[PDB]
Amino acid sequence: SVTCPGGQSTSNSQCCVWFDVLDDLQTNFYQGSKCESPVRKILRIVFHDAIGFSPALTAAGQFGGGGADGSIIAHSNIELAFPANGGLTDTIEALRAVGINHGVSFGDLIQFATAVGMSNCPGSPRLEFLTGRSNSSQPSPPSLIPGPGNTVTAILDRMGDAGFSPDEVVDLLAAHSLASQEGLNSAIFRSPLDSTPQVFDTQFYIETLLKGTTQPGPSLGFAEELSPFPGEFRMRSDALLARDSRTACRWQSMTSSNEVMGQRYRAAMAKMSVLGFDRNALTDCSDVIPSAVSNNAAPVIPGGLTVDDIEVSCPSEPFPEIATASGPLPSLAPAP
Ligand code: HEM
Ligand SMILES: *[C@@H]1O[C@H](CO)[C@@H](O[C@@H]2O[C@H](CO)[C@@H](O)[C@H](O)[C@H]2NC(C)=O)[C@H](O)[C@H]1NC(C)=O
Ligand SMILES: [C-]#N
Ligand SMILES: [Ca+2]
Ligand SMILES: [Ca+2]
Repeated sequence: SVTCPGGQSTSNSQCCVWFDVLDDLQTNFYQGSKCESPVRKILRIVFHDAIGFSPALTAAGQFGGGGADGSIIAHSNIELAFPANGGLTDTIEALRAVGINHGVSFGDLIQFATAVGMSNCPGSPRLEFLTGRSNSSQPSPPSLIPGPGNTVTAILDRMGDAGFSPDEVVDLLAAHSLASQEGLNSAIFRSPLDSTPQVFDTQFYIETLLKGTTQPGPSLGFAEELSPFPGEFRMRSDALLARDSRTACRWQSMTSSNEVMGQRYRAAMAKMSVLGFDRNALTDCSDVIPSAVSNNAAPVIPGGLTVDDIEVSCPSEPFPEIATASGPLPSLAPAP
């Protein structure tokens, strides 16, 4: 049966090359299978590559973007000049070299490096991995990536055009559970967006709902809001989507179960991975993706804050009963 050169069993012979790029990425790109900045930069890249897809531009007779086509690498010279693509150059060049060296398409490589990077982070689901996306791409049109200063209406229209419902936009944002910022407020470089930047969990949904109390840095950066405790950064779009009536009930439902969040995120990522492609024309190589270590911690409201400190915004559903922690308010270290 298809046994690959290294002796692993896979579904199709097209999956065998991916065991070599697995080894390369884990040893080199990810510095020994770690869940640090390279994983977080690849999650920004997979989103920025895939979202350059617009049915509305196509309808108006313009090129609407090829979706998850690897154009952010093949055409980095034009796409990294876009406002939302700062701080990605070094990661793009590292991925370029792996793609050229292994002979795999850039669009497939980005989806693969996302599933492999997430497997290094405790609590992650096993993402689907399909191979076969053409290596040819045209540059993404500008203005298709949502920005942190955009209103909720602007973000939902952009994401809706690409094909996501308001619920799926909230589901996709679970990736901010493994996040920090570097370019919005450089004075507090790598300030985390939740208290566990290395654990794929529910904390990001809980903590964005908390009352904004603290200014973490010397001044406020672009699209920065007050956060709940020292060291945590809060961006305006996340604060607004947590409280807006169109997204608030889904945001609240994401707070108490890591299992539900992981399933919803996996489904939304599988949809995003094939924007611009027919998934029935691709080959499934999901069995090449390893399991992540399980997260055994329960959701908690950190540092002595209680349910009275969260700004409940879903008028129909009572806030879930989440555990509290007896403690002084945390001060977060920079994400690694
Ligand atoms: C509603 C749209 C979203 C907006 C407006 C948004 C905006 C941003 C911004 C401004 C940053 C900080 C980047 C920096 O200064 O270094 C950030 C970080 C991040 N975002 Fe998003 N994001 C959104 C959705 C997503 C999605 C859907 C994903 C991917 C599945 C994603 C993954 C990440 C990750 C992992 C980071 C952390 C990067 C790092 O630590 O270096 N974001 N996002
Ligand atoms: C995918 O297409 C890109 C071109 O867009 C190819 O990238 C070039 O590859 C050659 C050698 O193979 C390098 O010297 C160039 O510097 C690369 N250019 C860019 C923009 O990266 C790539 O080889 C193609 N990959 C496959 C498997 O066909
Ligand atoms: C996130 N961009
Ligand atoms: Ca693209
Ligand atoms: Ca987290």
